[PDB]
Amino acid sequence: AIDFNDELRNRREKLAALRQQGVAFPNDFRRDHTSDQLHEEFDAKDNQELESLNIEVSVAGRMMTRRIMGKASFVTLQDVGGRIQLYVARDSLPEGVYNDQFKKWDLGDIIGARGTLFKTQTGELSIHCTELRLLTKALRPLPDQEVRYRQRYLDLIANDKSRQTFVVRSKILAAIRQFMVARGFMEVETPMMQVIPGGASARPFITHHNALDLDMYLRIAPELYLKRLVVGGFERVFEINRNFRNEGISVRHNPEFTMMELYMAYADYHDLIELTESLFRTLAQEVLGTTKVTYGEHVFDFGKPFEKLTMREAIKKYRPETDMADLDNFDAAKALAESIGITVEKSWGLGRIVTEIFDEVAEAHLIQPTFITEYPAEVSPLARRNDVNPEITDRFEFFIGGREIGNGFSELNDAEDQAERFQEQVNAKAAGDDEAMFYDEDYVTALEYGLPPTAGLGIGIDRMIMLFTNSHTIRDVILFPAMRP
Amino acid sequence: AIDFNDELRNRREKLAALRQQGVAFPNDFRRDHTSDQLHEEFDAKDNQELESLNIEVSVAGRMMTRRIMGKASFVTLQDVGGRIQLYVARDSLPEGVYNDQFKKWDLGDIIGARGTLFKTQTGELSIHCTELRLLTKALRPLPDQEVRYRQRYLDLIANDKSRQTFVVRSKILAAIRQFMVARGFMEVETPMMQVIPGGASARPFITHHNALDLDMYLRIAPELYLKRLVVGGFERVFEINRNFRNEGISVRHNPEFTMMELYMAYADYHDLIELTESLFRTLAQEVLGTTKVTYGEHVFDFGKPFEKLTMREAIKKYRPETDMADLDNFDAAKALAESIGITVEKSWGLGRIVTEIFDEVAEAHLIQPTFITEYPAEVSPLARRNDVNPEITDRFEFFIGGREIGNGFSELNDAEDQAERFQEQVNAKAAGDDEAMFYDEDYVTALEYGLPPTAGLGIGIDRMIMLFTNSHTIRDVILFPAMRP
Ligand SMILES: Nc1ncnc2c1ncn2[C@@H]1O[C@H](COP(=O)(O)OP(=O)(O)CP(=O)(O)O)[C@@H](O)[C@H]1O
Ligand SMILES: Nc1ncnc2c1ncn2[C@@H]1O[C@H](COP(=O)(O)OP(=O)(O)CP(=O)(O)O)[C@@H](O)[C@H]1O
Ligand SMILES: N[C@@H](CCCC[NH3+])C(=O)O
Ligand SMILES: N[C@@H](CCCC[NH3+])C(=O)O
Ligand SMILES: [Mg+2]
Ligand SMILES: [Mg+2]
Ligand SMILES: [Mg+2]
Ligand SMILES: [Mg+2]
Ligand SMILES: [Mg+2]
Ligand SMILES: [Mg+2]
Repeated sequence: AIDFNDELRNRREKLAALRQQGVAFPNDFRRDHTSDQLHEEFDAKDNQELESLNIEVSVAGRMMTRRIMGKASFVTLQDVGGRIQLYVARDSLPEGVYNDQFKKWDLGDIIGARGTLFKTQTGELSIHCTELRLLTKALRPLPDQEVRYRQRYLDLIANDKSRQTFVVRSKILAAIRQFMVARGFMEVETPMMQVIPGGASARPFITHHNALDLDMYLRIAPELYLKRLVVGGFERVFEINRNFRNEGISVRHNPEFTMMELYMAYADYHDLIELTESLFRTLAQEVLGTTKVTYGEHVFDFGKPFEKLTMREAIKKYRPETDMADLDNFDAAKALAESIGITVEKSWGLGRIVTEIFDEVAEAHLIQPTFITEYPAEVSPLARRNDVNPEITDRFEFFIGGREIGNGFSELNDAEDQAERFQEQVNAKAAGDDEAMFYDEDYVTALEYGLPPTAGLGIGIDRMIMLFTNSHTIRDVILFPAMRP
Repeated sequence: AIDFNDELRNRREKLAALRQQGVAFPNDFRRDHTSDQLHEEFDAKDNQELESLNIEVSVAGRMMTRRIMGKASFVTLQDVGGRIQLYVARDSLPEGVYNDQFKKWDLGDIIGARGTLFKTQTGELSIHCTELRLLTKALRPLPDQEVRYRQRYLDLIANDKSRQTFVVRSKILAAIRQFMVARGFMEVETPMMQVIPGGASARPFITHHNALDLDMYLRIAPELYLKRLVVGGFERVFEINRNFRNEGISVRHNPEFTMMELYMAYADYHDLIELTESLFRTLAQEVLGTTKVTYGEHVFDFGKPFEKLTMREAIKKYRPETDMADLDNFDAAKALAESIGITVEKSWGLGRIVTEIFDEVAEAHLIQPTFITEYPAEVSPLARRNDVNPEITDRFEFFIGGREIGNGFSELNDAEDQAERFQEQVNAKAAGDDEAMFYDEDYVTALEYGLPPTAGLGIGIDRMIMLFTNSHTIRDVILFPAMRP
């Protein structure tokens, strides 16, 4: 209770004492090894070996634990690579350091140590310190679950599992780039500020550029710009960056999230299906050591093909009582839709209602890797029409763990059709659809110059990271998730 | 004049004819080679060799040029890797293709070809087509300088030099990551939407999050979040992403630009100076093949140390007539400042005026790689104070080609000092400084838990790319620069 305030008072008083002595906050100590390096290299050597090698190293980190036993102590130092034990002895350090300094320090304090490696009777790798310094005084003692999000640094200091989650996220992004580049893809960068937002359907964030007295939009998707690059000649491009959607927070929704969009000319959605399967198998194998991944109560085998269902087969499979003929009739579909809780807006058509039904009915049950094809043209304004049935498109979305992970399709490279579809989106917007697309004249012009047959894929990176770190809330894979006021 | 509209009419009419025949826009052709691959591998083989090897390949791209000579033609195909010549002959292709299809195509059209490699009497690598298809009909013929920016796809189709500029940008970013990772740095991702913007001084873009009825800011810098990660334990992190500043457009300013911020604990600004020099020498050598880089009328040798000057030495060197004692006196400095065109605001102090003078006086003359040290504390609220003189900080900025490229310093890990400095920024904001920092309580708290001595660096990526692609306007290295309405 009050013992905490005594901790705050004592650390502050110790700091004041540091200031009277000299520079309380130096920046002079330099280390040459991190704990993980020392371990990877010397964990297999016995004390006899280490005695002869007589390796002196320098490390620095946070004092996590400390057991003072008179003239000698044991300290656990935590750094970027993990933890390493220090053997701090009064007679090994310069006169007075052990008693006048070391013993006056506190857990949480950042310290630097230089000394010889050896192993304790316990067999643990440790450093016999010949030099020890206080680099940074911690004014606060070492540390619902929203606290972990409101002060991620504390979450990272305290929980090894949180740290590993984020290190795996980095390993995954690096592996994705290596994977993409090995396939001749080039990473580009398009605008995050757009005069005309597009490439998806969502409520956007609006801002104002003072210099140009112009209203701008945070991008909801880089699609329209990436395909312009394909027209220009960069036939294998990809971008990995944020998208911003003015929607609410959820266990699978952050208003700003990371997405990877890729485009490859002379390919169709089938080529995206193989690329996607190959990417997951690679990430699992390369990052987790195996293709069988445990996620909650399930196990995904990324060494096996994903399941493939059409949107209608998915509705029928997860709501078997459904009279499928209902979906081929607006009045019947509207009724079906509303009967399950969907508020059918007046701008919606058959294809939109069916997609909404699929979302409500099947989405959550797609636990094992699954591709859902045959997305209606009405909800896919930028996708290539199906050769046989124009009302559906060469589009698919894939799901894992009951969540939408990606969205990919054979791109629409028919400028006249693109214009019409943009017009329909504009009519819809005028009819109430506040998420409908804006008409983009320049995009249509780019298409008029000629876009090669192309296939594009969009994968939610945050959601994909959940599946590889066994996280069940997107907030567990985003360092600083959007917090409610 | 009207011949252009005849081109538009003719392509549109040819398309209509395509639609009557079947699917005007197929997505079925697949290639197995890009021009650069064919060249890298077969440019050194003579026709006798290629005759025996009898290599059949498949390519696809834009028809750039075409010379029809009766029953045979020569075509130049442009793809992601460059150009390759095709030898299209009536008797090599299936009956009627050459005459009924090929000859009716137009430049700009996207085509696919399959055939055997060989070399022309000219010695150029070419493909003897056995199959040729029209993949995408171009409805528009092949293509101030703002047009290149308003329709970058045309700029990319037309100019090989623009394409190479962007390919080098990608090569550079990839090399930076490889460089950072080899040094144990981990790439993270912090928020682009912030409730309290900070980490720099600039007018920010403001937006509104509907769900939380909250006003948000596009980030001007990721600094405050990256250092929180250092407190948490990620001692070697970096981020490469956009920053948004609500300022005007210039030859060195885009309202949204790419920046790389890196932080390494147990290091000071000197370590950043070596890292910076090492990074440029590496990029030049690895990406351009040499450390001597030509930029306009100059040559930068990245194999040689950068120049180092204090902010005051730079002012004296580029305005020798200046009585330096003036800079140590507010009234005299204000006068000096105003006499050279600087409007001194009422919230400014000596350190701010001096920095402004440096900007006006020396900045533009720093052509060769130069580090400018001793930035005043007043304009560096997050930098470590100088041990000897508290009024200046362990901060530097480096310039090349007369432009600021980077900004780095020994981080301020003194929470009490950080709070005071934030308070001063708040007073300044209240005194008119619309670019002053916001007070961030949580950031100070993070510091209270303890930030290790650290060094952080911020490099403007767009500006750095200019120096490596001989570009003299930032708009030449950003695929889609901010265009005036
Ligand atoms: N708010 C958000 N937070 C995180 N990822 C998101 C997101 N909104 C969309 N995504 C991701 O972007 C991908 C492509 O965007 P899309 O337009 O398909 O989103 P969506 O609205 O269908 C996702 P959901 O169906 O879960 O609401 C999604 O498959 C998902 O991976
Ligand atoms: N509008 C802009 N466009 C492009 N790069 C920019 C930029 N504003 C700043 N930068 C880059 O970010 C770096 C760090 O930000 P900083 O706060 O130092 O900018 P600044 O305002 O000093 C740049 P200048 O002095 O050219 O106006 C700069 O050194 C520069 O490389
Ligand atoms: N832009 C899409 C992802 C890529 C679609 C394929 N071209 C989205 O945000 O859903
Ligand atoms: N945040 C700084 C760059 C890094 C400064 C070093 N900590 C800027 O925008 O200028
Ligand atoms: Mg959504
Ligand atoms: Mg969805
Ligand atoms: Mg979707
Ligand atoms: Mg500026
Ligand atoms: Mg400046
Ligand atoms: Mg600056």
